[PDB]
Amino acid sequence: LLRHFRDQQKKKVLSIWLSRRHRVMKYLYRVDFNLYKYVCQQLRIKCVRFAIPDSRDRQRAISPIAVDGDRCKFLIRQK
RNA sequence: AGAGGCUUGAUAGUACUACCGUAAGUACAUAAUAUACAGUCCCAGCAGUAGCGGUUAAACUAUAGAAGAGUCGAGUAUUAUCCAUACAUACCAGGCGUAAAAAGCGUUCAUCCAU
Repeated sequence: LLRHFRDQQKKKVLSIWLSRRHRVMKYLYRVDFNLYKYVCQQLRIKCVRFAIPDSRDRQRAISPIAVDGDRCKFLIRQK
């Protein structure tokens, strides 16, 4: 997407993968907790636990875009 | 008529707790009618969504118009009020083709649903 900016059709495809990966973490967290922490350290992915339902407020809800905060420093938050 | 207020053009099934065809104010006296008739004639009026009134229609006024043809009755009737009678106030018990009603196409939060 950086080199090609007129390809608006693939913009919708990226969202599908981002949401799909989020659901994977939820399932793996309940079946194996020790393994969930080990995989995050190797890939340097922000580990997040799923123990309570997420609130409806956007100022404190989860954000699948900023999952890889360590690897990406320009897609964390804004005003 | 021991006694008054309504209707007198069509339309309305006119209430239901016992009895549920298992019986007479049954017959004589004791049988009749009002879509007969009178006044005005798009003028005066009545009425209920629909309407009538010009040449005379049971639709307007009038019952010494005949001991009024009817329903109530010591009351009757108009307006007003509510969850306004299945105009279903819609779980029981209405919809989303043409008729009033499905967001331009899609991934996500919460809730609900699933084997």
